[PDB]
Amino acid sequence: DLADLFPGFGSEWINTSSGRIFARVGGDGPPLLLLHGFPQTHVMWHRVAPKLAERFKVIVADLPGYGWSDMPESDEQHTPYTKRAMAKQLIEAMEQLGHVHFALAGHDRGARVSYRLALDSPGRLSKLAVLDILPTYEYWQRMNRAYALKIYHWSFLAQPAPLPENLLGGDPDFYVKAKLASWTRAGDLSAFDPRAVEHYRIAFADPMRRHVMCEDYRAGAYADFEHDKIDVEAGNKIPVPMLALWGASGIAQSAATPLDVWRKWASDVQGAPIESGHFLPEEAPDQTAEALVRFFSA
Amino acid sequence: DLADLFPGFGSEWINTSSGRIFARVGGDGPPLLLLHGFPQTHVMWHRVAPKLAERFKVIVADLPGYGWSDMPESDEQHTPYTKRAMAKQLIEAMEQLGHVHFALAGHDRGARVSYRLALDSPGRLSKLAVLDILPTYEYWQRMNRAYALKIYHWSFLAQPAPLPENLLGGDPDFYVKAKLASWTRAGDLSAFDPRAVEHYRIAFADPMRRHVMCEDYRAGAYADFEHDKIDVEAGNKIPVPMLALWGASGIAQSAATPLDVWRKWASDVQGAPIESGHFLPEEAPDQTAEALVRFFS
Repeated sequence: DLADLFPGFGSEWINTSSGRIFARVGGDGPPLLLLHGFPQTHVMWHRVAPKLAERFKVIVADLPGYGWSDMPESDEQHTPYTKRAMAKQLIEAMEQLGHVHFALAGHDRGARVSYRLALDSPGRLSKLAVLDILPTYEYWQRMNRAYALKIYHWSFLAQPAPLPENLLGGDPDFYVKAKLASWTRAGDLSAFDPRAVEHYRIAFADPMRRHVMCEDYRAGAYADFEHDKIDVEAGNKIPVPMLALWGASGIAQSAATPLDVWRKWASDVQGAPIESGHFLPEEAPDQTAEALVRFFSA
Repeated sequence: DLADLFPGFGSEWINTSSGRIFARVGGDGPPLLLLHGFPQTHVMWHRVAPKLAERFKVIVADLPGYGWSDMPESDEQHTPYTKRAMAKQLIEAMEQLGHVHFALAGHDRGARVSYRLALDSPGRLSKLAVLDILPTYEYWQRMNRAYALKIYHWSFLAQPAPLPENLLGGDPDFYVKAKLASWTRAGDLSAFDPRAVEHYRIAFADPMRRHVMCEDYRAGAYADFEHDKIDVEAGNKIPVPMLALWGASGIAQSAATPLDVWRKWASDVQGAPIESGHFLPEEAPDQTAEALVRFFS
């Protein structure tokens, strides 16, 4: 029993060469793809998507391997869960809808897909919004004691299988709720809709889903970093107009200033802090939706 | 149940203000305290302690909170499991045996206790051996992507309770065997005596023991780091003559060249790699035992 948090939205099973993407689709107008992160699903957008759907064709997709999207078989390089592969799959997904040029907002892992998409295929994007991330390269390059402790899961989940999978299995309900709570401003689950939490908890209860998330983070430690590094070293910048939103107490702000980081990565970036923890669309949906509406409309 | 891996060694429950320290005691001569690390107990010395007992009064102690030693309740600063507190508790324990000046060899966490003991109370140590470690400060200061992936457990086990505890509790045996195996040269359990593995597994099966280990690592990410940071930034060096041993495929060598690092921390340090993974006394007992005998003699 899982709640429908996007009333009026259709539900699309969208075929790609690497498996189906699940998406809620609502609204009309320019296509806007919304990509969730860890440890969530598309439903994390449930408070923001209705206001975006007032002006956009909003496609709220489960990342490859997440939520209800199919799980491509991974390989030794975790290729299907590299942000490059995920980006290609989502591009293919959008093409199945006739969307070859779209707006894109990603949060967390989906924001990593998003900026990698913008680096690999900038022509696909009219505008890009990333929510509470710095590029994966930057996390790994600023890796120090403080960051290692704060984003320990970047190294923990990247451990070779089945070490994180076995440990996650030790208490999956606790773990997913722990991540959700610990990354909010409040430090508990009160910022979330309980029915959304149920979606995340059921997704996290599936061992195969958890393995995918580890594959995502293994990619994030290896191929994703290597891909980002190539762009840093080649000076490749995102040419799409982009909005960087970060929580005042989110993952990205401490020990940086995300805008001055993203300016290294994008030619044309606007940014603003949102009074929120990591889960901007759920902890501060009105502020997040307003900034997204404003940035994507004109 | 558990095998006696120190035939002829006595068993001692040493009372301290912070709880009883369990120790096997054997041999005769100058007192030598041997300290294990994570996720082990005093029995990791069972292949080298006999050789050392031919020359020394060998005291093979479970760290405070580990093995059969008592588990002082921790606090928000993980105080009893900081290496400073553990060192003071083991000094107390040794004082109970009349050992106010002793040799000390530590491995892993026990080596962290050991060099902290040497910085805090060098007058207690005749000589010091640390096995396959760098100072806790050095691990954190060299915590880049490569090293954060290699010793992820430094950050994972330091997460606020009960996160590591809850994950470890689902299958404790998997984790302790995964850790023992992953840090060996071979990457399996072949280097360990199966009876020793059983000691480690049994210790790890106790949720309170696991909590203690997480407290140890939490201290390692915080108070221990802060204490080290004070010393390195004050230029405080271990004055006790010391031996740094590391495995060629152990943990210490990954962060940096161990002897170069230890010379920043110790005024009188010699060093030798041993062809071993992290678990020198068990993967390379003869080489370790010979290095320890040579140094302490």
